[PDB]
Amino acid sequence: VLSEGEWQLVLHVWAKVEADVAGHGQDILIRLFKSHPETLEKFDRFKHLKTEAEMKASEDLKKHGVTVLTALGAILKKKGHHEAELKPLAQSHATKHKIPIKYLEFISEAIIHVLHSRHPGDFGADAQGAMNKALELFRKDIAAKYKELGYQG
Ligand code: HEM
Repeated sequence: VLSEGEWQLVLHVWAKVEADVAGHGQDILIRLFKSHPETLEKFDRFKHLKTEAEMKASEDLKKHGVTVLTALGAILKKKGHHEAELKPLAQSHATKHKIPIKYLEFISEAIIHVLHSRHPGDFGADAQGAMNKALELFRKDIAAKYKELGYQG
């Protein structure tokens, strides 16, 4: 369980993300695909992209990054009360996309890396610790929902 003060560190950096959600989404997905190339294989829509330049030029990937970060932002704004938001996302990612918990750890690492690079004004050690706690809570709750849904994760 996060404290209110931890939630405020999360939401304070997220407000900066929201100045340019599309650019942040590009950076985060590219970082994920570069650090853990196996994750790109999960995306039938994107797995043909060969280089960072093609990723950056892909209008479809940009759109998808907006979708992902807007969904995550709506979860974070719930400050842990995210049961309704998690249901549909857990179901699609367990049953259709088949995204293991290890890959949600990889995107969490990519989010942290980009925030650390872009926002050292709002992403010092305490803020990063709060964000990590929020992402760990998200992954814990997704893992619980995956088990309910029948997916090992
Ligand atoms: C912060 C974590 C994540 C969030 C909030 C998120 C959110 C979303 C949303 C909102 C969608 C569209 C609606 C849906 O299908 O549920 C989506 C689609 C998808 N996600 Fe995620 N996602 C996350 C992590 C991941 C990871 C780590 C992978 C793969 C390694 C992944 C793979 C996919 C795939 C394959 C699709 C379908 C894309 C398409 O063809 O349209 N997601 N995600």
